[PDB]
Amino acid sequence: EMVPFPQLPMPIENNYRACTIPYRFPSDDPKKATPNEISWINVFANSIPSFKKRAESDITVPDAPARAEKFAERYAGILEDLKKDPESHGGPPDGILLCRLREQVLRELGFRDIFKKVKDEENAKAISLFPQVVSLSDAIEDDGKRLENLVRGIFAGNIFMSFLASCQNLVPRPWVIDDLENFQAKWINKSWKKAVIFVDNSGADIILGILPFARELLRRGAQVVLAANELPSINDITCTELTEILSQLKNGQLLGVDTSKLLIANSGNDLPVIDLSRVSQELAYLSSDADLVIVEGMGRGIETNLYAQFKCDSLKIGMVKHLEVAEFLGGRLYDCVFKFNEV
Ligand SMILES: [Mg+2]
Ligand SMILES: [Mg+2]
Repeated sequence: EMVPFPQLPMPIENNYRACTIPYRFPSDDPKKATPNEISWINVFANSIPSFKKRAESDITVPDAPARAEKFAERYAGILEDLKKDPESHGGPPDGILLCRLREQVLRELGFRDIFKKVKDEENAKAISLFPQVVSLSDAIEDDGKRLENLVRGIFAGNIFMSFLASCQNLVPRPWVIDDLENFQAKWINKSWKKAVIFVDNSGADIILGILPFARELLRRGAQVVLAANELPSINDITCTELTEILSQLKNGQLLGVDTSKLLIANSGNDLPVIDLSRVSQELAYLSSDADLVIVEGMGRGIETNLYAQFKCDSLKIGMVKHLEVAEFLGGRLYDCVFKFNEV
């Protein structure tokens, strides 16, 4: 069904490990949850009120409020189970498991996209601003400063008073991981011809952060594949929705830029993080000749994949939105990670 992402060096066995932050070592007592496990279980438990509120007002679901209560109860219980017995529910837990358990409880109860209304609203608002935001980057004369502005836009989108205001209020550099000078140096040779980008959120993120950047790549002669979730997870953009957005924004051009080398791919993913050892054949086919792999957002690029080694150049770019993640990295809440590995 699924296959390894082609830019992972083979053998991936005993080399690729998706999850970045370990919670347990083999020598730890197997019958007692560890401190990191308790910490991270608590992160997920602390998400329950927001997910319950969103679920309960999902009017597309009959008797959403009762179902949302059952979600909050069932997921809270699974999490307390894991604190008492790390081997329960398919543990010991890692970030992928905790994410997946949350999605399963919701989906079993018949929820399919509790964020759909808000996603649609945020996409609509962003689409109205696309020409304005793109104009501002197009106005910048120097190609390297333009890149920097687009990179700041990716970070701002990944948190978003306005999107453009947020571009100007990022934490000051140096960033916690700051490889932008190196990346800019290579970008100005125009040496990349095949970019693959694992996208994250709907709304400003995909439309005002990612898409202008993608457009700049196209303009500089690169092919760009945008890889998105198959299934809804939180407010993350799915392949289906991104196809609709592109149709909406497009002489089939994006503000005078041809999109014949812009491809939208279903990654096969259904979480807010990603295990790159299991991606769709569609994506594997479209990524078999990639020479830049970009992984966006804290879930896909930081909590997973931050230290993943690729056969080609790779960039992990995202804003830090968990204190526990900031702690792990020795950075600030809202710190920016721009981690670039050449060769
Ligand atoms: Mg997201
Ligand atoms: Mg997460």
